[PDB]
Amino acid sequence: DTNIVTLTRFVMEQGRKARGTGEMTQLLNSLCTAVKAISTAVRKAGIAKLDVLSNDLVINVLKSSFATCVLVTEEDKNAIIVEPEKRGKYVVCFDPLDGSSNIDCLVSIGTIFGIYRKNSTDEPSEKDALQPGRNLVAAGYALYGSATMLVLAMVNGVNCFMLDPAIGEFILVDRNVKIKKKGSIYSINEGYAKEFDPAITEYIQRKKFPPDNSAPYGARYVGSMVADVHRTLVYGGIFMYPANKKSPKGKLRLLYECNPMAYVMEKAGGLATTGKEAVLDIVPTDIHQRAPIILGSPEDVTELLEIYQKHA
Amino acid sequence: AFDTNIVTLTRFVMEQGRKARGTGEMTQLLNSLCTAVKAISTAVRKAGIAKLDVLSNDLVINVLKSSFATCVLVTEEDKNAIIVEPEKRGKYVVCFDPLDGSSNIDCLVSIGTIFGIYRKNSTDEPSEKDALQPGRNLVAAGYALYGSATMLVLAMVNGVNCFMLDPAIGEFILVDRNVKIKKKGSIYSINEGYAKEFDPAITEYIQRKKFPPDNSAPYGARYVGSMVADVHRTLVYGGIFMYPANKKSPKGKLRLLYECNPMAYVMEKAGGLATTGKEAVLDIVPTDIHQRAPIILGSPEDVTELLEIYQKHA
Amino acid sequence: AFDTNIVTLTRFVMEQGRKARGTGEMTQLLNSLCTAVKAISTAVRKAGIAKLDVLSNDLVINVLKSSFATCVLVTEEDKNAIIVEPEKRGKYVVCFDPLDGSSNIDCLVSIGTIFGIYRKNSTDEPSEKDALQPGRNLVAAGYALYGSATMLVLAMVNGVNCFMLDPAIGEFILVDRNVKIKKKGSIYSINEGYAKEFDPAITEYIQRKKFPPDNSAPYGARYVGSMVADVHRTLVYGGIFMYPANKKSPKGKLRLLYECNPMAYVMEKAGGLATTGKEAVLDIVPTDIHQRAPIILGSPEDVTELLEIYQKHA
Amino acid sequence: DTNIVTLTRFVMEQGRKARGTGEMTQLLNSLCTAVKAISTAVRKAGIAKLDVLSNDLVINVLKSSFATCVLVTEEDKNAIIVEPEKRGKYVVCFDPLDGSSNIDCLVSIGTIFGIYRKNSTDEPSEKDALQPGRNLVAAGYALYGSATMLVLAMVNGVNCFMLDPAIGEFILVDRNVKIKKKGSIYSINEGYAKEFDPAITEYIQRKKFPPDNSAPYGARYVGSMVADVHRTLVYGGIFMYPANKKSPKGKLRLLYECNPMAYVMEKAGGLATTGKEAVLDIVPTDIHQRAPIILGSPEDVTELLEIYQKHA
Ligand SMILES: O=P(O)(O)OC[C@@H]1O[C@H](COP(=O)(O)O)[C@@H](O)[C@@H]1O
Ligand SMILES: O=P(O)(O)OC[C@@H]1O[C@H](COP(=O)(O)O)[C@@H](O)[C@@H]1O
Ligand SMILES: O=P(O)(O)OC[C@@H]1O[C@H](COP(=O)(O)O)[C@@H](O)[C@@H]1O
Ligand SMILES: O=P(O)(O)OC[C@@H]1O[C@H](COP(=O)(O)O)[C@@H](O)[C@@H]1O
Ligand SMILES: [Zn+2]
Ligand SMILES: [Zn+2]
Ligand SMILES: [Zn+2]
Ligand SMILES: [Zn+2]
Ligand SMILES: [Zn+2]
Ligand SMILES: [Zn+2]
Ligand SMILES: [Zn+2]
Ligand SMILES: [Zn+2]
Repeated sequence: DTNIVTLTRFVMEQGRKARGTGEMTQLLNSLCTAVKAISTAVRKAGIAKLDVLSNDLVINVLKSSFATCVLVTEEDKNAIIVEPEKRGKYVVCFDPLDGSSNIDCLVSIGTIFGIYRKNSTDEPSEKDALQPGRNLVAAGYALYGSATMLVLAMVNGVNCFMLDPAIGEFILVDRNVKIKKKGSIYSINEGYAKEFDPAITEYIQRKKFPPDNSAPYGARYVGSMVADVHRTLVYGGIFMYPANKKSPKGKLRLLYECNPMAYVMEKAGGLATTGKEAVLDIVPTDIHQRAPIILGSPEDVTELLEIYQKHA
Repeated sequence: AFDTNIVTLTRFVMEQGRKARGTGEMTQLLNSLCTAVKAISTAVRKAGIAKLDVLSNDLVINVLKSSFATCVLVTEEDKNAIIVEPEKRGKYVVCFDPLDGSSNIDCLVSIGTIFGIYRKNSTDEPSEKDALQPGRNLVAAGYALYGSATMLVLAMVNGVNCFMLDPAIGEFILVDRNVKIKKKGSIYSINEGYAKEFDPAITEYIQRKKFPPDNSAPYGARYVGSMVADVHRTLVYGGIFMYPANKKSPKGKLRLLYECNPMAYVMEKAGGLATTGKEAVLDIVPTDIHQRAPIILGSPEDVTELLEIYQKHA
Repeated sequence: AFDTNIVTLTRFVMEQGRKARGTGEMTQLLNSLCTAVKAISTAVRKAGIAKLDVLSNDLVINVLKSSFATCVLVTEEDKNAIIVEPEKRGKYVVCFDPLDGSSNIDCLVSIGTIFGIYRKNSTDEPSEKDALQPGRNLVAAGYALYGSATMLVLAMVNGVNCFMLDPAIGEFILVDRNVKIKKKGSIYSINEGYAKEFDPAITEYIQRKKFPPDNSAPYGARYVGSMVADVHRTLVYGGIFMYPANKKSPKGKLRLLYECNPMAYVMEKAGGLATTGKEAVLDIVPTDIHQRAPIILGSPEDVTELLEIYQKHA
Repeated sequence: DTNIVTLTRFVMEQGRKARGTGEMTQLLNSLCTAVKAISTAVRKAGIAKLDVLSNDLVINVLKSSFATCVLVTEEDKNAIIVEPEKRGKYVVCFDPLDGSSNIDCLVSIGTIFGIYRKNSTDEPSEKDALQPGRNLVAAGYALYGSATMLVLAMVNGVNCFMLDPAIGEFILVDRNVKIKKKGSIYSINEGYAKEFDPAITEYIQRKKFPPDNSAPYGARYVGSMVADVHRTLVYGGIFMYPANKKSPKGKLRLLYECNPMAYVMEKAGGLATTGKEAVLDIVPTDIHQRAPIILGSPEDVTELLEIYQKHA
């Protein structure tokens, strides 16, 4: 196509508008070089581990960006402070590879990240990451499945880019995504049904055998956060992964799994709560703390929310 | 990278066609299915920067024919079996759904091409009828998976072998020889949306996995909602994937012929007796080319634990 | 994009192996050469972000063998012809240089795999000797070109067909059927660095192209310096490509057997009598598996204009 | 490789050093999106024209760069003035596809370009392009052959990048290229031998039968500027395309064929002249004017230069 709208052309132009520096574009642009290289590596996984390559690659591409200064990773005890020569204004929390275990089974998997603006004057620190999900600038995810695709969420909107493998570029394909209001799918790992605190099980039964003599919802759980959420985004529905007994505080870590998806959901018009408060409104204390999460088409989450405040 | 000695499926299955003198008719056929399988996957990867199931079907028909190894073909998305227009004939019946879950692409869920292949027992004319051999007289079955990778798993009589498309050269090279599914698992796989309609044998089965009666580990659940997704996970890692029957689809949704069946041969040939509930899926003399028939498959002990309940409530 | 009906060389040549009952042994063989040809090209494209000729040879040997269509193989970069280690036997002699101009990569010039294939006239044992059939008893010859595209041109007995690697699916699909070279051209192609050593027949030939005696157009010159470059340009557009003999290489540089020869069959089968100067290159009973023999090829009239001078200075 | 040095990472960092804007990086980066897309299109040319796609694509990618303001093309009568909303400080003269005719024959072909800095205060104009080749900021070429490869020439050096097709990124492979001093190859279209003005023919014979009882040079002419020059660069040698009688002013247009290669040659330590003056020192009057050119390993060009001033 002689006028393809890459991610870079899309980013740079909204950047043109904030009358800023060009760092987000450097950051995003470098980030996508990690994504292509990981997409490529997941598509030949096992022609002869991974998540450590995956982590190295994204830390390196982000350091060279000349735009970060604290990078928080799934795979690292402590957060990373970018040499002064390479610092810039962003904090990126990311899980490089989420659900790495799944590659054997051939499950769709992904990278997830969120970018905070360091607003403070002192030395880069763990504290610059301990900012509420509400404050995020940009957040999104990279998905590796039949097609590699990037949903990027910024203050103006949610957009899906798709990697064209011929030209190694991400092309803008669906614009200004908004979710279906109520939907027909519930997603939860039902093997913990003996654990689902009584709000959930209610809604589970209430949807399977709908006592309103309605069509039951279908259920789906691919078991890789990213495919479950992407699906919830496009076809509408609800995904849930709440505080159960193996996992009393949810499983999904906050700064890099729960707050990006959340941010993406609300920008798209979905909601995402814990059933006790908003995922994005939490004030993190630990960079690696976890969350119960429930996100998806607003009425369904509103439905499960009635039940949470109709059971205490 | 840059390897001098790689077992490409053509080279692989050919080391099978000649040592056992089984003409390598298998080859030509398969080779062509590899060109279709690949071409479809390219398209699915650029999917939304460019139906499909239709064009996918037409391309599989069309390439198959020219492999000179067919006489009968059966699709999901087709009428009476196609009898090969006649010059390009040979001995096989390929029955297949080229794009399983053809909706699911747009939600970026993984989808596949299945195939069942038979050899012609009739020395009469190709008639749609010939398609209708039952399971256990199948020469080769497998699938292709358009996922994070394009994996074709082939199950012939000696065993199931998984394969993977190396995009850099366009070959399905080999990564798992004589695949054997595990003996017992931790996954039950079923669409529990339909929990009203579920026959009390499966409801017991679910209740024993979820809540184990003997106080142990709950079986974790997992249902992608693509038939080819759920079998592969269930194959390589091991589980009970169950699309039984229920009022909403009273004799299953899965068109036995090229779905429950091709899968099942891949299942049993690695340790997985795929049942209906009453009869095993391969012994069911095929009544119609799109005749449907319910299916619970997977690794041996999980099947069994349900068949006991099946045997105790009828 | 997304085409339901594409003539992949396997499908193509197979529509040739069965209508003429010529066992499709041709196929298996070729198909395997396609997997080598491709794999090498991937590597050349990432060349300098990763010898080669060696590994290229080993991979071509190794894939060939498993096509079950060989008994004798001859390389540039090899000793006595390899006799196939014996289980994988069949009827053909493939003689080939896998990486022609193997230096030229680093200057990013285009390079290729040639091949000559024969069928075994001996009902005795595979002996290196069997390799040694002359040109005119060749069953199929062609080359592959690692250029801006990977183009394999195949010349069998019915004609030359050019092919092109669609990287998106890994097939050499077809773009030029029954290729015929032009009758006369505007290109003379020779390494005039060596203008000292040039035998007075070629020096006349050059002087008639450069300066046309009859006051007309100077023949434009073009010499890539890769044998596979110079033939393709000379084939599709038409010219006289001449690596004659001279003191520095007294009976040519091009190892007749798998170079001047495989090219020449592709030449004559599209209108191009490739000569030595004295005998035509296909009639020369092959004295040794790397026996060299000079070559002037191309379209008919240009060859002729030189053979007259060849016929008038001896 | 978990720390690949892309072109962007290389550019951006030398840009870090001029304490500038980031526009060259935008320009180069956008330019490479044209190159990938053209490489891809040349590699499937004829599975069923081109240079018009090729031109459109590069003009569009350059307009969106937010860094040009005059773009001069092989395929356009008049130069192009970039809408004010999208102007920035660079002038890029480019031939998008050089030797397009050749694709049938399967010849290695390429894009060529040169980037001037508009120094003046008034409205962008044709005159901002009429600047001596000596003034160029950056220049280089993209080559499409067995591998697609970008040689980029900037004030600090000549570097070869190579496109990795897996990840769609250009990787820095040979650094700070310098040519061999004298070399063994002469390149000229000898079919014009009845036209070669007496300096050339001398040197032609002087090299073929070397009267110094020396080894003759080999000759090569692929007939696509770009493959000939790339080869001259790496293996050393000389390429020549002088004023002949069909073409009394050379054939190769100045601003986009002769001055980029020239610039690349000298930065690499080669020379390039007309045999009457330096190619880069010419003051163009026409944006589309042509040149006799002779460039390559210094001694060889010095050799042919003796002869030019030993024959008048
Ligand atoms: O390493 P990750 O990113 O946490 O990957 C596994 C994750 O953990 C979840 C699994 O949770 P359950 O098995 O408890 O449902 C998946 O959905 C997520 O991808
Ligand atoms: O619609 P197709 O192409 O036949 O494939 C979809 C299949 O049909 C099933 C849908 O059934 P539920 O969503 O009711 O479980 C999926 O599980 C299978 O993949
Ligand atoms: O060295 P190889 O691999 O045999 O291939 C190079 C060939 O050898 C010739 C070299 O001869 P000159 O450079 O002397 O013309 C080339 O024209 C041919 O491609
Ligand atoms: O359209 P372009 O860029 O000018 O392409 C043809 C060019 O013109 C030259 C041909 O000149 P001669 O045929 O006169 O040698 C080639 O080397 C160049 O690529
Ligand atoms: Zn993870
Ligand atoms: Zn995670
Ligand atoms: Zn289907
Ligand atoms: Zn189906
Ligand atoms: Zn060689
Ligand atoms: Zn050779
Ligand atoms: Zn041009
Ligand atoms: Zn030009």
